[PDB]
Amino acid sequence: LIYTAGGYFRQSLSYLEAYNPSDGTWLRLADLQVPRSGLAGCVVGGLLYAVGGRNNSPDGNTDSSALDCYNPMTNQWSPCAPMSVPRNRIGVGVIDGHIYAVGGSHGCIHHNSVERYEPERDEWHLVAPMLTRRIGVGVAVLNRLLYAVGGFDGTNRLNSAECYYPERNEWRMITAMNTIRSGAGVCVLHNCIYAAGGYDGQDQLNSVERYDVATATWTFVAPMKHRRSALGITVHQGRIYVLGGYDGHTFLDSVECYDPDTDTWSEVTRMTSGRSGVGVAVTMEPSR
Repeated sequence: LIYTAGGYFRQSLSYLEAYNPSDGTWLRLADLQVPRSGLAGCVVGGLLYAVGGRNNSPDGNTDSSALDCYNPMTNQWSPCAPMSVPRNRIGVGVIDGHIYAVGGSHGCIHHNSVERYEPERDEWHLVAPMLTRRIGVGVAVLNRLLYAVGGFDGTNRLNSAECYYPERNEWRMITAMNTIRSGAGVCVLHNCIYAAGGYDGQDQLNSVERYDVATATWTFVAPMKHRRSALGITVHQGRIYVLGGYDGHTFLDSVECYDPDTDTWSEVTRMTSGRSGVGVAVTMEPSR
């Protein structure tokens, strides 16, 4: 199933819901312990992690350093050790069973720092910081290298991208995207990095471009039906899914699906309520 955690609909949401692309159903699961938007989701060892974010609430607002883990076999959340700093609008990626937390904001601080979680020790450790401060950064892993794509440095939105080598502990700039994007959905499909949608400081975007490492080139592909920033994104059975987001007017419930064999997007479902800033990942369905 496609799990979506948290999000924003005028307050940090707690929803954890899972979409069955076969059934069409949305399954409503255990709430996050704390409402959070701007978080990321990922899966390690079959467990779903919710990382960072911010609790926007009618009584206060606080960025989050939390890491929490959801087990589909118990339908229970458990806390993990937190990150060194709160990271709203974070990006994450998984290499070798470790979670890399990238960028994000804490109040006025626009992070370039990066840190790594080891589930088997429940420990975070800082690694080399990015060349660039990036809030709303998109993150993907391809051939065990970590890519940070786009974002917002506090002043400018970014089309730059850079690549982290885990065993050299160093970041190297790569070719920039065609389009400036913060809050894009970035994922890896087949053998390439996709960056979908986002915000360039003027418009929400529906364009989608993909990076080929062999040619070190970004190429524009089939754009989405709906412009959207702060969308969620994941890959399920060889297809990209994009969830919700904000189009400048509305918090969308639209979910679109990219078929790479035909280069086409189609709308496949609606979330139960519109929201932006979700964490999304794919794992084995929960135990009836």
